[PDB]
Amino acid sequence: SGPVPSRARVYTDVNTHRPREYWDYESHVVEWGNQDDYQLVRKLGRGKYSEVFEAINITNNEKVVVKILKPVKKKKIKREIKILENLRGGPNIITLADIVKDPVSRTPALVFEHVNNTDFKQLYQTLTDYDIRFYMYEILKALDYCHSMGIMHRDVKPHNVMIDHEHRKLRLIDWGLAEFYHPGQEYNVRVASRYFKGPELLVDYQMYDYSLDMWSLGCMLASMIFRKEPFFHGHDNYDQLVRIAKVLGTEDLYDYIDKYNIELDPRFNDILGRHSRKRWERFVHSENQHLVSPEALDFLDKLLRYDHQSRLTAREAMEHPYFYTVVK
Ligand SMILES: NCCCCn1cc(CCn2nc3c(Br)c(Br)c(Br)c(Br)c3n2)nn1
Repeated sequence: SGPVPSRARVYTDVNTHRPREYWDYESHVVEWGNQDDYQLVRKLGRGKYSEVFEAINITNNEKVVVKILKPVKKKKIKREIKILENLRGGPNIITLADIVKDPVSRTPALVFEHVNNTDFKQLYQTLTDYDIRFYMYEILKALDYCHSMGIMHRDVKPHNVMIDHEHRKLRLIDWGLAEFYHPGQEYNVRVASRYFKGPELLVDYQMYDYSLDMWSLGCMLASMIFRKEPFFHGHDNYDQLVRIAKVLGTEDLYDYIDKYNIELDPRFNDILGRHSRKRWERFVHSENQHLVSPEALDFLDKLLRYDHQSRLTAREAMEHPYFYTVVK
């Protein structure tokens, strides 16, 4: 037979009318800067692809963040670089300050604007209902920009969202898994963190689009307004889909895979079972009710849907009554 193809309902042909130089990152030419301008202060942490350091730009005494990449495909590095430069200056998008050669690692090092960030561990215990709506709207501005620029993040999660709660500044970071959207193109389903993987990734559907980020955003919103991080807490990719099925039901899951003619992994036969769709009021209790509103539930409901085409776009989401309270 063969799976039914899909198209993004918005920003479908953005890259089709861009010059090749815009999306052809394999032929991109990296403009190298001087590594001597930066002095490593302290090690912020290590990722699976890089090491992150706090540093100082000794040419202007400004504080910066250095991302020393570990040896990976050259094509992947130029992808992150080209994407960062294309999205440079956009709303709440992290600013790529410079690109330098690290003398030790012998790999590129990405220099970013510094953000006085508080970890989301202590932060999500201090956010009011207003704070949640505000930061959700700030993220949407970032997602809508990169989606309009024809770019697909594929790793939206609290860790990739820097927040300076003092000056109320937000920055969407880590565009190493980001990609250009081309209509009809199959992508790698092995993206994003497990808890934020969309159903399309879990059922191995490759022709996805910008709406993947909207599911991830929905997972974040659900964890924040219900005080349950993460909302969908599976121990693996297979159990992850089951956790989702226990809330959204299995009947809408089959409709989803029948529509796109997707065959489910046969190992789901002994673990999925049958589940009704639950109402969102179920997860509301006296400890989080102050963060919950009818508008919140309706907005969340329109984000968390099996069908990636029936999800709210970033632009649509910004029009939702949930953000009427937000000061603009
Ligand atoms: N392969 C994953 C890369 C990140 C690993 N990592 C970093 C940290 C410390 C927290 N942190 N990371 C920041 C990054 Br990346 C930027 Br850009 C900026 Br600006 C700030 Br502020 C960051 N803070 N733990 N694991």
